[PDB]
Amino acid sequence: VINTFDGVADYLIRYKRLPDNYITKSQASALGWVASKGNLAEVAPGKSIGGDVFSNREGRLPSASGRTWREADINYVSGFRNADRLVYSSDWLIYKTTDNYATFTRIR
Repeated sequence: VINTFDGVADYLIRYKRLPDNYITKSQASALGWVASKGNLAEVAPGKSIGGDVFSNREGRLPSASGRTWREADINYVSGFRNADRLVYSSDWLIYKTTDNYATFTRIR
């Protein structure tokens, strides 16, 4: 499984999509994930949530004409989701957050 900031950031750059262990929130919910029960590893073993559109409503990441962002959970193993995420743009800027979106750090 590829679920680290660097492992994912490089797979993204090379492949232009997430590695195989990721599923959207709609996919996860289709398999039986309920956020409040923290059951993702049980209904989707070895899977992490990622690929959903990230709105950037607070404007914490740089906004550019035609640029959209996506997000992915990093370091997830099981139970409730952690606070680590990879946020990536259509133009391939890649930021990481370790505090559940409070702050970002460019990494690519």
